[PDB]
Amino acid sequence: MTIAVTGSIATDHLMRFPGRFSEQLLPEHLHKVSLSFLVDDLVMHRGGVAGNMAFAIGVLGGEVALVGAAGADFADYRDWLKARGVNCDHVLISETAHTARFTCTTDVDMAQIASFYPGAMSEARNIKLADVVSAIGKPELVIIGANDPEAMFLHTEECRKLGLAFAADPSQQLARLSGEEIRRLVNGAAYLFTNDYEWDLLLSKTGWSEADVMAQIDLRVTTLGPKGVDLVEPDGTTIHVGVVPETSQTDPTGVGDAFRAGFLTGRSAGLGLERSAQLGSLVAVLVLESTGTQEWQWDYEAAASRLAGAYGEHAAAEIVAVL
Amino acid sequence: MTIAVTGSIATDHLMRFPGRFSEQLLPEHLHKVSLSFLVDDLVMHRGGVAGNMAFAIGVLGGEVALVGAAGADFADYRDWLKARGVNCDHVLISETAHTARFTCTTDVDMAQIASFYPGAMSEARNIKLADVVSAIGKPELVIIGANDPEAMFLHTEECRKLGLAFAADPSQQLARLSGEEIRRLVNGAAYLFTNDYEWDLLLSKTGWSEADVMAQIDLRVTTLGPKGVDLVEPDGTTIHVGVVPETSQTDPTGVGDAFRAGFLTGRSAGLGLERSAQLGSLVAVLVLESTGTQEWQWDYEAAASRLAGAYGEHAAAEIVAVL
Ligand SMILES: Nc1ncnc2c1ncn2[C@@H]1O[C@H](COP(=O)(O)OP(=O)(O)OP(O)(O)=S)[C@@H](O)[C@H]1O
Ligand SMILES: Nc1ncnc2c1ncn2[C@@H]1O[C@H](COP(=O)(O)OP(=O)(O)OP(O)(O)=S)[C@@H](O)[C@H]1O
Ligand code: NA
Ligand code: NA
Repeated sequence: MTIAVTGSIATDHLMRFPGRFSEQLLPEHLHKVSLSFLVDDLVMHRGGVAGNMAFAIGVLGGEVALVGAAGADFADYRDWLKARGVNCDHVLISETAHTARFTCTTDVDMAQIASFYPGAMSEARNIKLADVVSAIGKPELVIIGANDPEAMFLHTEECRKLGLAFAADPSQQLARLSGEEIRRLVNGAAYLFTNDYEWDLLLSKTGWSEADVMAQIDLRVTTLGPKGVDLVEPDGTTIHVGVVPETSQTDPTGVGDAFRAGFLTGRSAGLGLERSAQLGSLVAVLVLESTGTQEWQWDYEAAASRLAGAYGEHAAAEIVAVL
Repeated sequence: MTIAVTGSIATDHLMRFPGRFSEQLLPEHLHKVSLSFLVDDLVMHRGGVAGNMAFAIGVLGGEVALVGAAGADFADYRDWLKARGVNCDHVLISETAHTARFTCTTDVDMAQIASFYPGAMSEARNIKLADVVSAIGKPELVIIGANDPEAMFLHTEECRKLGLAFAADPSQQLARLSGEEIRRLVNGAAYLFTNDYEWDLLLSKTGWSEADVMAQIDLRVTTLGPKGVDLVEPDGTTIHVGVVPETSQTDPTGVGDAFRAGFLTGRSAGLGLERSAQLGSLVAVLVLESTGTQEWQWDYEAAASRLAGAYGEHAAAEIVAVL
């Protein structure tokens, strides 16, 4: 039943400046700035695409192993994930580098100053999926999430060699990879996940037609924001599922990851394509409506009720029957 | 024998950008910047003036209690200090705020973008020194380090009420406090510590003469950078001690704190003024020569040797006799 989730593990450190950055950005000092901002809030969110996906699968009660690279400062995050049933045995802990980190300071005018530190993520290229197989047997599915790029290639190649089904889930790496690199991530995938902007980017960079892609994969999953999700099979069957209506948009971060987790959890639990997309749509809206990416709650009763509103009582009952 | 060290507890998170900030600071977007820097190094240093001083006193084998406010993220820092003999029982742990943090990103041209987050430091005003006294009896000395400003006043006032000797150690808060506020921190001090710029600032903001200050305190300690330290008593005795010559200046951060720790450790161990200043000068140079503020080692043999080079074998023997 085990899904192995590969990809980035990171935290976001968000700081608020009550002033305006522009007050310190006069031309006299742009050649060598020395900016200092007294900030009045610091929020830390657990993230990375693999952390987000593993967290969600765990919360939903799926069998899941997180496979990525982090630093010694990962310990409290490990305990957090382990509390939700995530197997973290195969998280590579760097001896020298800290866990990847996004830091962002935002002022009162919503100007931002941001950095990204890859840290230990770069060591994901040293993880061998064979070591996972030795400990837990062959995963039912390996998710190839956004990561150290070399690690994405090596993991995908190892999946093919070892006969492991994989999901191509390159998300924000599509912009950075060459057309050939993207083809190499997609050939033979059990699933391809993207949003609709990324789907178009994929076709233009690779030079593939849609038919060429569908000759390579078992299922295309293309998210459409508020317009739902398209699922396309290589036989020409298409399924479209609408969203669960939201009651707020407190933070859109992590929504794609959440969709994927819910969908794949549904598939692993034996649900059909429509029902799995419905489940993914619920998890996605819970993440949309909450701060950060792993700060949402899972309430069986509220899930059943909300699913029934969006998709009818019959569909809701079919879905919660497996949770 | 117990020194209670009040003041800031913080960490420094330092990130390196291999590029130039100026490349993203064209006039077209200064009104609402969205800067993004891919950084390639992150170094975290344990600090705060009270943390630095307590660490040093502990390493030297003194009896010391750290009294300041931090967040739940203080745990690994607690264990670090406890390993060196620091009593952390009276560190107030915030339920909502993180430990104070300085974050700084530096580019290849040594331009910097920095923030300071006070966090839990602001809750130091809720610490009661009476609670320390109840647990450990009256400290021999309470250091009033740079801190939440209200906490500095409240701690000093509590010392007078409770009959506890205190060291006025306002350092970088002198620039921010009013002349009256500074007088209120200094009246009745057993010790006043500053550097020489701060000594002049103190006299000009307060309107005191040197004689007026010396009528208020038992000892003035004024550090002079590479020119050593002056110690002045209210009877008109003055002692000047030169530095221990350095072999590098890898990082000047934390040097004042280190001097204070070594000096006060010497005083608590029964050393005279000259010898205590000699000990403080050694600890100061060890911190000057090391990255960060608590990343230096303590080697009894190398200390004796280095002290003898600077001050002669007799003085070196008198000093290490108490370590
Ligand atoms: N406004 C919305 N209301 C309800 N559901 C939504 C909304 N936006 C997105 N979703 C659900 O979230 C899924 C993924 O959203 P997308 O916006 O296509 O993902 P994405 O671009 O990868 O988002 P990020 O970058 O992870 S926030 C959709 O297929 C929907 O099921
Ligand atoms: N270049 C040096 N060589 C040897 N010892 C030094 C040197 N600079 C400082 N010291 C010692 O460090 C003590 C304190 O240094 P100062 O520079 O006066 O302190 P400060 O201005 O509080 O420094 P910071 O801000 O804590 S780095 C001096 O009294 C010396 O004993
Ligand atoms: Na969110
Ligand atoms: Na230093």
